[PDB]
Amino acid sequence: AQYEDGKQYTTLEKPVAGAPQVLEFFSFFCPHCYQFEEVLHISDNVKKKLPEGVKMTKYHVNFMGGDLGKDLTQAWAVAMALGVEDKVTVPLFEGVQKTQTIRSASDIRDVFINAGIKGEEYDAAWNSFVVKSLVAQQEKAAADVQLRGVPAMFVNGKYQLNPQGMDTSNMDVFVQQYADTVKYLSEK
Repeated sequence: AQYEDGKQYTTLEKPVAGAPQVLEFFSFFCPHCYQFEEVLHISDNVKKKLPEGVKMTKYHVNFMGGDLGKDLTQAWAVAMALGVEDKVTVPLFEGVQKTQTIRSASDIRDVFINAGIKGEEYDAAWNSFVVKSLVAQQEKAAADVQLRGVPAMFVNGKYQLNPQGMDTSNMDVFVQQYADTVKYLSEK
């Protein structure tokens, strides 16, 4: 067929109960994740084709970057709690990988301050139990899909996107296939 198990996607041998409809994992340390987000715009292209009533969820992972990696997961939790993902995603990627001016938790915070989040607001979120639970949620989700690497995307806790079973020639053809595959899986 056009879409095939083992090709554009694979099927989790152990399906995840109550999973987000579309779940992306990434790290601000991850070079391919930088490409996915800042050059290929995978998240955006997926969301543009999702059925109505399908929300997209994105989680950070700890296993890259040691202490700063975990700081970044906690800062991503702050971004989710405050609803400012679309204000900090680009400067966090660029700060870690382009300028490499993000080397500590304080450097992460600076990104939020520069983007207009009050220090007061950031600090209260950072130290909140709501953010600790969002960190725990992200770690939980990774365990649930038995995550081994990033970037990664899962649909309805059942299917895993398989970009290596897609075409790599045209970035754009690749992005279109990826986005079309997510849409197909969402309706499956």
